[PDB]
Amino acid sequence: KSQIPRLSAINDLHKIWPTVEEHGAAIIESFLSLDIVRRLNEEVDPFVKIEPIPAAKTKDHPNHILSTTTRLVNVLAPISKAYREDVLNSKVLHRICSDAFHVYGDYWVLMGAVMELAPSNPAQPLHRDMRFSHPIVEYLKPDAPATSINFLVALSPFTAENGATHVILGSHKWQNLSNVSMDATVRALMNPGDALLITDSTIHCGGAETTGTETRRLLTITMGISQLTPLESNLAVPRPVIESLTPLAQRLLGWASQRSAAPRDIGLLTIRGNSIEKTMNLKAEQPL
Amino acid sequence: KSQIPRLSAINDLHKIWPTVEEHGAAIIESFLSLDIVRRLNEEVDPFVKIEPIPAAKTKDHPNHILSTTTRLVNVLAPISKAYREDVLNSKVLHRICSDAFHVYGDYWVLMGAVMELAPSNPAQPLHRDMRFSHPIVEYLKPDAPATSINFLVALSPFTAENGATHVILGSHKWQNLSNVSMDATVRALMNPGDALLITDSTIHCGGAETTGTETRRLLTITMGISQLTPLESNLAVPRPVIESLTPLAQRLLGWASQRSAAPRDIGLLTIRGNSIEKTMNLKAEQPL
Ligand SMILES: CN1C(=O)c2ccccc2NC(=O)[C@@H]1Cc1ccccc1
Ligand SMILES: CN1C(=O)c2ccccc2NC(=O)[C@@H]1Cc1ccccc1
Ligand SMILES: O=C(O)CCC(=O)C(=O)O
Ligand SMILES: O=C(O)CCC(=O)C(=O)O
Ligand code: NI
Ligand code: NI
Repeated sequence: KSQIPRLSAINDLHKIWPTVEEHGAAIIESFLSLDIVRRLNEEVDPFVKIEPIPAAKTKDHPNHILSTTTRLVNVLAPISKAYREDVLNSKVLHRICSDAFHVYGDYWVLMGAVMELAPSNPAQPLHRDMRFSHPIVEYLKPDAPATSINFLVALSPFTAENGATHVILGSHKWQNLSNVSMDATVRALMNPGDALLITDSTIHCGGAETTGTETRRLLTITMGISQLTPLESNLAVPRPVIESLTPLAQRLLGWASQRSAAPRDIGLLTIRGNSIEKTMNLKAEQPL
Repeated sequence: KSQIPRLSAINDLHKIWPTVEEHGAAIIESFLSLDIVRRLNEEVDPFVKIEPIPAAKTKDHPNHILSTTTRLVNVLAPISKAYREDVLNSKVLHRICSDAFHVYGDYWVLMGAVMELAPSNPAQPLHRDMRFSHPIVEYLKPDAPATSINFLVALSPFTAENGATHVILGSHKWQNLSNVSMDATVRALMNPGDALLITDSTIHCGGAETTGTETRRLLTITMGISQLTPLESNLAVPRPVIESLTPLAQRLLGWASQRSAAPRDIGLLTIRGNSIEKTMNLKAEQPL
């Protein structure tokens, strides 16, 4: 069976989205630099350590899906300078997203999360994303362009033995799922900073951690059209932090109005014909 | 041709959504009381008067669709006590919305707007709503349940001569639009407080104002699944105003997290497994 196509973030940029469109997955080598990965890891470290189980009794929105050996931390903008500056303004991310979502219009972050899998974490069942938050997606026609995509960025090594992600190539075009099996999968073997890019229709799963010693970490960035509601809110992020961001990063976090691709677009999150940012006196790129 | 079915808000409540599901439209008689209509009108009056043309050069999100004789005012919560208290907590509205959207989960306000049409306002072209903001909707399968609905509430009389809304009954099920004509329409003749309820697939239009003297006004409430982004933002509404509202009204305006209907729903607009309202210390029902 054919492996996941691998591409350069530096040279093959225009080829990334067409590759995913065809195969349902691609590995973007050095999507983030080792320096960005280092700072990201340092900044999120304590928040991963304090995170309780996904379905903790203290939560009003528990995640009953994820294993007890998974820790997921979202709303990263207030935690991580590297995320809010470097990741949210990534030239590579934005080229891919504009390639993917031009039919629909503006896109934003549905969820940016660090996931850490403890040693001996079991394999997830094969799945498509978005089914526990956006039931609407299952009612889209088969030829509808993908309305979200997921960048799974390695923040530590992804190996066969430590639970590297499985994907089924071509499964983004599957209508009948009688042939879903781990037999049909290939692995996303990745170094820190590499990214596995999949669509919301790509069948995939986290792999089994089999060493009992290694802790695998990733940054999952689900980017989606601004017509779909994010999984996470940035409504409680302090205004000083938001005002430190670029206008583009503000838009990605829902601190700006949005536009569809319709010729005479009337807009999303508008206030009597004016934008959020105009109405609220919203500054940008103001150092903290 | 058969007229738009008319129903009581008081007696026929359970029949309203099934009627719209079958015919694509229904008139809800006395949806709002004359007292609510009176207060609504009084409170929005000055904001309608100051509203510039839909595509005013001062706007960064101009509406190039609506006629120059249309005035539309959205984000009504800060303007109108009657809207934020009586309309947003309407028992009738909430029964209909929960009937309509149970397959998907929580619903919220995509836009609540007062529209005032000046004398001699021309008929709008026949259309479906949502095509200038949510291109995603056109890619839904034909049998997908409606993802938004629109309550067109008369705030003044709707007559044949003053431009009462036209609808084509059954047009919510049309795939081929070769037979779209004003010949196929019937009128929503309504007294103040009556509501025309349509789906996002119902073909309809504003009528021609032919008297040259009458000013027609309506309250349009587009309710949609919480998975779709609103046309309007309440992000700039003062916290005292938001904290005066019921928890249900807060949710409708995007000042709460949301849930899908998936068995083990993971939620929308969540903050690390917790809701907006829990995270932000959000009070409710605090008098202004
Ligand atoms: C449930 N679930 C998440 O929580 C998740 C986590 C990170 C990024 C995306 C994301 N979206 C999802 O739909 C997944 C789906 C899933 C996960 C494990 C096992 C079965 C299904
Ligand atoms: C453009 N447009 C609005 O502005 C509008 C106004 C009030 C409530 C819903 C709404 N949504 C829409 O999609 C309509 C569509 C339309 C209007 C006039 C002529 C052709 C098409
Ligand atoms: O652990 C992984 O590599 C995949 C995680 C995933 O697909 C998910 O949680 O949705
Ligand atoms: O004017 C009316 O009654 C209908 C208005 C309408 O359909 C619209 O603006 O979308
Ligand atoms: Ni997944
Ligand atoms: Ni309309």
